[PDB]
Amino acid sequence: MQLREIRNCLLKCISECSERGLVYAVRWAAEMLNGMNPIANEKLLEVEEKNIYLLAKSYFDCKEFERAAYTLQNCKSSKSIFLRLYSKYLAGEKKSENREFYYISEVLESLHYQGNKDPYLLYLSGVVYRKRKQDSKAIDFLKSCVLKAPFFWSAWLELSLSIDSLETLTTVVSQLPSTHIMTKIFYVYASHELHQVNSSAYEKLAEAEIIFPNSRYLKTQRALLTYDSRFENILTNDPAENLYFQ
Amino acid sequence: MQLREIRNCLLKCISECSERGLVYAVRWAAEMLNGMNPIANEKLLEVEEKNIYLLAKSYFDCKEFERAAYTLQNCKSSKSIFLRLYSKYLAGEKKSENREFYYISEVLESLHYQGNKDPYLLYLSGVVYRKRKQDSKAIDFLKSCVLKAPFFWSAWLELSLSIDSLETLTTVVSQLPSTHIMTKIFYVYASHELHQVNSSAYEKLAEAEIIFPNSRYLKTQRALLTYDSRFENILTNDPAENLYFQ
Ligand SMILES: [Hg+2]
Ligand SMILES: [Hg+2]
Ligand SMILES: [Hg+2]
Ligand SMILES: [Hg+2]
Ligand SMILES: [Hg+2]
Ligand SMILES: [Hg+2]
Repeated sequence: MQLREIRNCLLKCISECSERGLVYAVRWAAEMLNGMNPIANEKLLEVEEKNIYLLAKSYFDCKEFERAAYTLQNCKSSKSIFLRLYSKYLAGEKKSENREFYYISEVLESLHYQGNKDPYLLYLSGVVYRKRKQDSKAIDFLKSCVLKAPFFWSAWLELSLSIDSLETLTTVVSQLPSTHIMTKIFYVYASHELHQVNSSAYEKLAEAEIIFPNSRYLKTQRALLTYDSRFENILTNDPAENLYFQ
Repeated sequence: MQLREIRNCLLKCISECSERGLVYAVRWAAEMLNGMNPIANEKLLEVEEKNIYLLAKSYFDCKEFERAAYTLQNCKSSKSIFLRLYSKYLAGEKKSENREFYYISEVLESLHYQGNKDPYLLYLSGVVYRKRKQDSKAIDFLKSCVLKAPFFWSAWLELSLSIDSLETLTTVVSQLPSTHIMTKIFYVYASHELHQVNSSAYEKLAEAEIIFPNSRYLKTQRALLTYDSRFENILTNDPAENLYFQ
């Protein structure tokens, strides 16, 4: 066998196993790949860190969050840094069930000061500030995240949870591209989550259904807005499920 | 926005979020993708099922194994069938903590009779027969799996657990490509797992270390073979960790 053939076979294993949920085979292959003799700023850094990132993500997928974080201790790409902090955050929360929280906040603030604008890090800064009850800051980070990654649902959801009134909701929406379908979807979600649904929400929802006529998510939104106007029954689901928290 | 642009943006979200472990954003994007108007035998079937597979895998990654299985109820590619059965198997085991076990065995046997030779299904048949204590059958399926997918670690591990003597171990190894590095690695693992380590195991291990000199896995194997001849100390780790069961 050629070295490059072995590498390629391990890499194809990783892909086929991760697609099928076989996280232990992925972890083993990633360990072996990393054990071989070694063979714009961000993209280069991601290529350089690719093997070590694969190993850290395999641990993360086995729920080894401490080990994933430690694996990434030397890495510098924004992708690596995100997984490292998100690992630390989940490992701190596993153990709560958060000693790591202040640490994560400081790393994120240094990153901001340095001028990092990676949308996944901006999302974690958002989550951190919301949890510190710093809502104005949370909103400003999450808006910056969804401007860059408008199809990233979890940022829009955290944005909605950072917003405490329809007035604040209309202020934020006034700063987002009003034509963009995700802005429309967010508006519907956040109006319902605030329980302040007017006519515009129904209009926006009808627009989103033209593009996604059979979405389980939008069907739920429609059922919720229908209850708002006042087999499965949406009222008998856990509301955490209907709100997409679970 | 073009329809194809929206689709492409959702697909790029899925990739970037799944790489970072953001399973909830992936599930939302997969639901939306599947809600759009719709737009050798196996490869074709995988292309056809690709969207629905993405949705089922997103549920599987959120630990929604029943829902993943139900999502795949109409699918026919071997990849889809594997995830469906593996979901059912994990959902049956979650609930044990297995009503699904007999059902999975029957689907796998029909598949075998039909002449399916997908190595991931052959692995699940292996796991099923081993658990029925049908070791000869387990071995025959797992050998067929690793002949097709020799870098798939979990099949080699299940093969080792199906083997109860060095004599059976030497019978099986006599049927595998003796030159192939994974055969060598398996031999080392299975000899230690049997506690029947002779000189050949040390030889095979030394050969594997030429290619993977810094593998965490092989370092552990070396420490274990060293204990066999009789910072971290391998004797104080959980043996389930050292044996790669966890
Ligand atoms: Hg290969
Ligand atoms: Hg593989
Ligand atoms: Hg690194
Ligand atoms: Hg996009
Ligand atoms: Hg995205
Ligand atoms: Hg299907």
